[PDB]
Amino acid sequence: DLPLDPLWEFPRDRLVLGKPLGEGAFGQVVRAEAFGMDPARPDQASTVAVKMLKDNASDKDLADLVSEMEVMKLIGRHKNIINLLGVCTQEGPLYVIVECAAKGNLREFLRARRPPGPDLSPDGPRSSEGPLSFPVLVSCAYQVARGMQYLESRKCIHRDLAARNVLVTEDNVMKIADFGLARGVHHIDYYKKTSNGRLPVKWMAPEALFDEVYTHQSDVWSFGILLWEIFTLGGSPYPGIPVEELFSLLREGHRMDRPPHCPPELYGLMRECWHAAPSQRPTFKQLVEALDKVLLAVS
Ligand SMILES: */C=C(/F)C(=O)Nc1cccc(C)c1Nc1ncc(OCc2c(Cl)c(OC)cc(OC)c2Cl)cn1
Repeated sequence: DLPLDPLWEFPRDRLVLGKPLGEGAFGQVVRAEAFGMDPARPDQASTVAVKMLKDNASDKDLADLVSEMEVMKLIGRHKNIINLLGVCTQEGPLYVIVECAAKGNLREFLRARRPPGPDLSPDGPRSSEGPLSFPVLVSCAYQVARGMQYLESRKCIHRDLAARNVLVTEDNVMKIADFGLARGVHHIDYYKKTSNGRLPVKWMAPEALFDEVYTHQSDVWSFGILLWEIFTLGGSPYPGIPVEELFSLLREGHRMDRPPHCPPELYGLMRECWHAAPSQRPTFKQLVEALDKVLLAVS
């Protein structure tokens, strides 16, 4: 019953569905092979991610997916976001086809690449050199800021910006994920813990958590938390603090400590991002420039 949009429509028979990547309120995601995503090379294979509805989805579920699809159409393409590739709306189930990042999300990317602990026996000339270096960590932060700046310019507020919502390509390019999700901000279970132990309330700006107010400056707060995640190499924010305690600590103006092996320049940016007044936090344009200066000084 959905209208045809020839600009984005992709023949569903050119998809070969593969391994499920995840399922939830937002639909289910399946890895797939696509043939001829580039119309110039009709028989060329590529690996993509496909969002679709679940089993006994309701009419609301379909509306939510159609909405996310249209939002992704509207926002357009950028290097540092997960981009819309095509859609399947005709003669069959609704598919939304997007880019698939090979290396997973940034949190797991970092946690899997923490430096060798002294418990490992030295072997060869690089025994203490881990996969992650400071300039690459800074580059990760810079790329996310660039993506958010783009999303900002298209009037998009993410509302959950976190390392888990940043994906990493085969070339270590950062791509912001799920930026067009309806997130039900008027019915958030602040005590909710995910299957992997995440407490999403720990990324919310105070004005969002306490006043249900979101601006781009709310995302800047979240970016500050994400900065902290990066330079703890995928650590969980507010260590050992449960949600009830988080509430009172935030009301008292509590902020996270400077992490180990983190230069003052970057903790400085974190603390700026967590300034109480939204207007006293940097803009994403300012964050891009600030991080670019560090990047150029160390590259
Ligand atoms: C396809 C390979 F790269 C792959 O299997 N990648 C992979 C493997 C494990 C874990 C992750 C996170 C992962 N990457 C990955 N990349 C993209 C992706 O797409 C999800 C998705 C969808 Cl379906 C939509 O549809 C609207 C929007 C969106 O955003 C925007 C994202 Cl991120 C899932 N996983």
